[PDB]
Amino acid sequence: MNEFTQISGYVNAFGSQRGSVLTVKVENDEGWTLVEEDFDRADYGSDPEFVAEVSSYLKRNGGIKDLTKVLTR
Repeated sequence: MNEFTQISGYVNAFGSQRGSVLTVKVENDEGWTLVEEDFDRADYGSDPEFVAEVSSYLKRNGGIKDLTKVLTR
């Protein structure tokens, strides 16, 4: 059911979907998932909210946009 899929436009972030709720993780160049979050759409009031908040969260948590930066805040 759950299947991590690499997110287009991030260093190595994967969004594994699991029945409405999405697992949005961020991996470094080291292949290590630096942080990982799960977001169920029942938390939000809209899908756009969700997709915005979701990819923006992993972004703010470790997801570097297409550029791949080994930084780690």
